[PDB]
Order: sequence, then structure tokens, then C-alpha cells
Amino acid sequence: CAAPDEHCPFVASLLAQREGYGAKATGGLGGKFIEVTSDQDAGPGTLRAALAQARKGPAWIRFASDMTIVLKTQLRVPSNTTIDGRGKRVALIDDGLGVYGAKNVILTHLTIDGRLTRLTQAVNVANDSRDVWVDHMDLSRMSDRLLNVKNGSTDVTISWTKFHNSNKVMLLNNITSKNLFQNYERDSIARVTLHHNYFFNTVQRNPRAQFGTFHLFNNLLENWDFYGMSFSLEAKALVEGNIFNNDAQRKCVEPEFYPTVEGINVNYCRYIPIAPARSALDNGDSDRGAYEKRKADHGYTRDFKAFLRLKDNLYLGDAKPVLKDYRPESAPTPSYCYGYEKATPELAEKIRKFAGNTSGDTPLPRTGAGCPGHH
Ligand SMILES: CC(=O)N[C@@H]1[C@@H](OC(C)=O)[C@@H](O[C@H]2O[C@H](C(=O)O)[C@H](O[C@H]3O[C@H](C(=O)O)[C@H](O)[C@H](O)[C@H]3NC(C)=O)[C@H](OC(C)=O)[C@H]2NC(C)=O)[C@@H](C(=O)O)O[C@@H]1O
Repeated sequence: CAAPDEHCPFVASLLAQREGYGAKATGGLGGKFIEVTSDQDAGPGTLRAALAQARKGPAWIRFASDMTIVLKTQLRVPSNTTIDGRGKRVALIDDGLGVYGAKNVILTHLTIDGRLTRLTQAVNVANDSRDVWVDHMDLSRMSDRLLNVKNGSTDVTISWTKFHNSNKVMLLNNITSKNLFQNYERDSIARVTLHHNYFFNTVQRNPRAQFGTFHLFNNLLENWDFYGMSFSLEAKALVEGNIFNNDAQRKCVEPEFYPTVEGINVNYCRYIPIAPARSALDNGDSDRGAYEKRKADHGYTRDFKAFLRLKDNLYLGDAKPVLKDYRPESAPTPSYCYGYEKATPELAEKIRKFAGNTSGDTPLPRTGAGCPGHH
């Protein structure tokens, strides 16, 4: 490991774990190592300085020591870059990572905690970004968003990541026009795989997904305060082997208030007793009102609902099923090979143990249509 090539064992070990729509990402493979030696927001040896250097050519960024990096603005991640916090405890505080117009990016083993300090995002994959792998992250306390994949971005895998202690967690595409399908051609190309993630002590949008093609398998949603998942507007999703666990009688752990653009907002603690039955919003409910009000003038021929195929999802504790198959024939049958596990309480335990920015290893356990010899 003089360089991040296929012969470097920790490069090879990481790349062996790839699966899903982001599985082609190699980040800084074949480029240079850059070792972050300063924990400052900016300056020599900083993460920000490393990312600037990474604009010049493929870079695999590692950290010299455990560090807390208090960010004043969001970091911008260029193409062909890996940010690799393995072997160290690295936390980004108050701001996060923007992946804008970038191809071929791997983010692994980092903590990002917004502390509700400012209106920003932990991981923002936007504006024609592609081939992005978000792995073993620990993301929390963003007053805007933990993670977006939006605005013509595609070919993304989110794996083994702990999303916690935050309100509006994840958007898979957004809506920025009154005509709900105005950006459909642009955003329907989004292909995103979510597997082995842990959504714990969050409020909502776990994820909220529209327009694109999504595969959610073997995720654990636990102790949400408002709703778990939401799908609408011809999202096409295969939702399989996930575990939803909740209890209507538990102590609230939300902050007293949330900062917002319009000022201070109350928390969602009063919804705890009705949250378990809202494992998801009903299919299409996120945008149904707008769709029904606007369909007269816009003449929508696309569905307000998502096309869903659901298999082998658990509903534990007080959690109750909501989502059912709807036009399942139009949901994806992913072209790739993936390591699907039967949904059991033992799987939930595995996810709680290993999801996030953890020290233990998560090698792939694989059959399916995309698996040569093992269909
Ligand atoms: C139990 C229940 O579902 N009650 C809701 C109301 O929820 C409240 C008052 O908490 C209310 O729902 C609207 O407000 C929600 C909220 O305050 O968090 C959600 O809104 C957030 O997300 C939507 C979204 O489309 O995803 C928008 O971006 C909102 O701006 C955002 N608001 C804030 C403060 O962050 C509800 O949206 C979703 C998707 O669940 C939002 N509902 C709608 C249709 O816009 C109420 C209402 O319609 O205003 O509906 C129920 O009674």
C-alpha cells in the first residue's frame, strides 16, 4: 500500500463489499493516497485541503489519527475520490459532504453530526452525480437533511449506515415545481440501493422516495416518531427483507424544538403513540393532496402512487404493515447480484451491532437473477 491499487489489501477488502446500483464505484482506486494530518476546517493537512487536491486526480483519503473536524461550511467531494475513515475515529461536526456533479465516489466509516447547528446536509448527492457508494456512515442531527440523492443523480448504494436522531432523514429525489412531473425525465433515471442500514430515533422520511427506481433490502427501521417510509409519484420499488420495530409507549428523545427557516418548531413527540402503525405512509399519501388539486389543470397520466413489490418484511412490537403490492409487475427486478438475508430478529441484531461507523467487518454473505451460475 504505497498506493491505492487493487494489490493493497485494505483497498481490495473494501471493494469486495460492493453491491447494488452503486457497485461500480471505485473512488480513488489507482490514484494517490492523501493522509489528513490536521483536524481543522481549513489549512495544511486538512480534509478540506485534501479534497481540493483530489480535484486534480483520483485520491484515496485516509486519516492519521482519531479526530473531530468542526466544519464551518460544507465540504465538496470531487470525482474519483474515496474518503476512508477505517481504522480511526473520525467525526465531522456541524456540516457535511456535498457530492455535486461528481462521478465515482466512495464514502466509508465516517461520523457526521450536525448538532442542529445550521441548515445544511450530512451527505448531499445532487446535480448529475453518479456511481456513489455511502458505506458505514453515522449520520445525525441535521436541521435540513441527513441524505439526499436528487437532481439527475443515479447509481447509488447506501449500505450499513446508521441514520439517527434527526427529523427529515432522506430524500430520493425532490420536487421543485408546481407541476409534479416536470422533472420526471431528469429524475426518473435515479437508481438507488439501500441495504443493511439502521434508521433509529428519527422522525420521518426513512426514506421519502419519488419518481426513480429503488431497492430497499435488509434495513432496520426502529423507534421512528412520525412515519417510517414514504413512496409516491411512480417511484418503482422492491422493498424486501426489512424490519420495522416500534413501541407506542416510550420516552421521547427528540430535542425540545427544531430550528427552521420560519423559526422554532415544536417536536414530534406527541406522535409517538400513533407512529408504530405508520411503518409507512399509505402509498402515494405524501403527494396525493397536491396531485388531486393539480391534476385538473396538469392532466397527469403518471400515477400518484408508487409501483411496489413487497416481500418478507417484519413488523415487530407495535409496528404494523401498511404498504402492499401495487402494480408489482412494474417494480424493479434488479439486474445485479445481491446478498439478501432472510428477515429475522437475528438480522435486526446484526444490523444494530454493525451498522454505522463501526470497527467490525461486514463481508458479503448470494443468489439471484444477476448472479452468474446461481440464478
Ligand atoms: C399524523 C399526521 O400525519 N398529521 C399530519 C400533519 O402533521 C403535523 C402537523 O405534524 C400535517 O402534515 C404536514 O406536515 C408534516 C410536518 O409538519 O412534518 C409533514 O410535512 C413535512 O414534510 C412535507 C413533505 O411533503 O414531505 C413537506 O415538505 C412539509 O413542508 C414538511 N413540514 C415540515 C414542518 O417539515 C407532512 O408531510 C408528509 C410528507 O408526511 C405534511 N403533509 C402534507 C400533506 O403536506 C397535515 C397537513 O396536511 O398539513 O396532515 C396531517 O394531519
